[PDB]
Amino acid sequence: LPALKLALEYIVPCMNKHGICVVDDFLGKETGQQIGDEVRALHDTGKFTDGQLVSQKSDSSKDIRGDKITWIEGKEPGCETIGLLMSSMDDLIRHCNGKLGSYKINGRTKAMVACYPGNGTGYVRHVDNPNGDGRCVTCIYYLNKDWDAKVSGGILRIFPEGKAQFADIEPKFDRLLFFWSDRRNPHEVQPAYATRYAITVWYFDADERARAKVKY
Ligand SMILES: O=C(O)CNC(=O)c1ncc2c(I)cccc2c1O
Ligand SMILES: [Fe+2]
Repeated sequence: LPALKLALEYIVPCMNKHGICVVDDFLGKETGQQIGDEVRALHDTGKFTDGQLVSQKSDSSKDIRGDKITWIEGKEPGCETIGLLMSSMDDLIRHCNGKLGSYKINGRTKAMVACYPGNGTGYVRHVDNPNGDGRCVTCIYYLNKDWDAKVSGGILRIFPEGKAQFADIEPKFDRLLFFWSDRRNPHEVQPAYATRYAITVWYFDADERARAKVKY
């Protein structure tokens, strides 16, 4: 339970060895459900974008859109538990600093709340930071209660380094995931056939971000 124990006994060794780390039952049912209620309220009050344009070849009404997003700072009214999650992620990273590779984390992005609408859209294979923009660690929190991939799809498939086999991660309720943001972890989201929510924050390495400024 103690953030420092989780960090030192699991996250750090797992990340340095696999570059990926999954933590289940991170905040508990109560808090996880509260975060779910907050994200759902954001959706129901129209705070999300309409979704990534998947197919344009169509004509306005025929357009297909995918993942919808909304940026959350964490202090907005109705988003405080999301803020609590962010602070909890920050706490783990703080306890890991100086131990995640040779990176020195000194900041992060706001939270990106994503919603795959369940219309069969996913996210194409990609690398979060392929050009050295400063991001070294991707942190994702999932909040989909009773998610069954064999039925609803939406698996996050990561292809670690240049190894043959890949890793499938179900977007399970109260699951926390960390992985290196660079080319070591290309990944994709398989088609989702039910509403799928995730909250992502990216952590910056001090040196990479300092020189990224000279790239604009
Ligand atoms: O949701 C997951 O399990 C994994 N998603 C992603 O990798 C992922 N990566 C980058 C993203 C961007 I630049 C913008 C919207 C959504 C998004 C994503 O959803
Ligand atoms: Fe990604």
